[PDB]
Amino acid sequence: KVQVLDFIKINPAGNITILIDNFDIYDKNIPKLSEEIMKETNLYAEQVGFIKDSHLQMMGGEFCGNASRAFASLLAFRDKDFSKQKNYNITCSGESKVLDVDVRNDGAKNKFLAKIKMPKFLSLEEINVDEYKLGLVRFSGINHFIFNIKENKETSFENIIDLVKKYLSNEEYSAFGIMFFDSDNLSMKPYVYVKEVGSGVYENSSASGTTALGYYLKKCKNLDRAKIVQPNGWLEYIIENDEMYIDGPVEIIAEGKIYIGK
Amino acid sequence: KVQVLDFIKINPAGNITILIDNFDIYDKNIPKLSEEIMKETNLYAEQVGFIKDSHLQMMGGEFCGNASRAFASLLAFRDKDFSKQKNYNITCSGESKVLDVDVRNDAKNKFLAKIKMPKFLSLEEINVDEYKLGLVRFSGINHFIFNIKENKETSFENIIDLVKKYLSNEEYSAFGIMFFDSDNLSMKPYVYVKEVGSGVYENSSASGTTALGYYLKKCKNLDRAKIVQPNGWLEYIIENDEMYIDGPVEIIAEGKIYIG
Repeated sequence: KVQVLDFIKINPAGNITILIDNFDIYDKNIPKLSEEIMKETNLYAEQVGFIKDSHLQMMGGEFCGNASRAFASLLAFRDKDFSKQKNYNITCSGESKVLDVDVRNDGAKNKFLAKIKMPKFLSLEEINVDEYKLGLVRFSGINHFIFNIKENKETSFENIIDLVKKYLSNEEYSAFGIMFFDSDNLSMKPYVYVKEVGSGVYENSSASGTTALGYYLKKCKNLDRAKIVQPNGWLEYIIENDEMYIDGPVEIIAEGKIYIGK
Repeated sequence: KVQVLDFIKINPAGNITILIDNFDIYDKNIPKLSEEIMKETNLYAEQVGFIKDSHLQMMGGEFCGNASRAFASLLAFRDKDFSKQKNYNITCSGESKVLDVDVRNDAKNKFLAKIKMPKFLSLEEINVDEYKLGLVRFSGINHFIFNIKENKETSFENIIDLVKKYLSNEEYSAFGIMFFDSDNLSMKPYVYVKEVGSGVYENSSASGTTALGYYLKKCKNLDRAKIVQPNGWLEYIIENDEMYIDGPVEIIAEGKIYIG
């Protein structure tokens, strides 16, 4: 049997997102479904969501700032009343608060700029393990470590990953991120690890990571706003009225039907 | 039936230690016995350790720099070859490495004992809520550092409830909070054990004094300082990438104790 699903492919700052539509968000087939979708042998993406009215049910039931930005940019794309700017109220899995996204046109009708209010950090640390100084911005769900390659000495990105892993060996964590940060170019190579899957992936973008880097830059350099270049995209962290926002580009790539093997 | 044990009550920097001599260090009743000895209705102590030939076995198999300092000062007290200084190589539970203690005279029952202390795993500076806390993490304990003067007005209990919140997601056996006064270079060591669900403001803490020493080496580049504690004082000394604790030890009493 062949399953046909409405899809929208989107590039939110490089974190490619497939947004399935007109589907049951509670379907237990969501995880395996999104798994086959994301393959390079299929509609290749880095995140998969499931739209319904104004709610975004991610594949993992978690909150994603980029997939939420992609979603809000779809409403504008599909809203006949949208002109050049509009605020779109949306809800997202893993976030009880209603998210008000400021969606602006970025030139074309498929290009957008989406500013979303990102969760607040629980704590901000500066750990000194081994011979390296590392940042840490603990969140509800993700621990985001920072690594100023410049301030630190020579090392493989792998070494800093095994060092952070050994650091959390006594800490019940489900996933951590490490932001290998270059201060000369304000660039950042986000990395993420998960225990359940037991692997690591270098991502093209990271809304939450950019938030972490922003928190660590406001404490260490008093930068309230800046654009963070990332592998295949860029984001901008914004601290206004003691609150964190992420702004960045969003491009509607494709629209149509996908054929999955049940 | 009543147990008769030989005891030496000592005052290591205020961390009252009863050392029980001529006893099976492998006895499984040691826990209960120590519990009963430490009561204020009995001999009274903050730590209890049992002694074989140059070996010191804590009640909980832990390492205690102060109790080990007391043990070394006892050997000097009972050694007629001891003068203004002698080095005694002792061992302590929870620490395989042999420990060279520099025991000196301070009276015949007053001493000064310098012992090498465990190395830290990582040093940090958390910024949770609106507080800046230091955190030195050792093997088995995590010593927080709360600079009262550099932080804002707060209750001690507040910082305790806060630190607990920080470790909610972390698996730990116990944590100490070194409430630090930068002006007088004094601190009020506190210690919580989730394994026993209770907190105690100690008269002194050796491990805590190393934590603050590590924290003061990174922040102010201080190698050695005297840290006054509620009822005692210890001196941390960092030399050649090693941590030491010096301080006063007084032999209080010798004799026999009776336990049922």
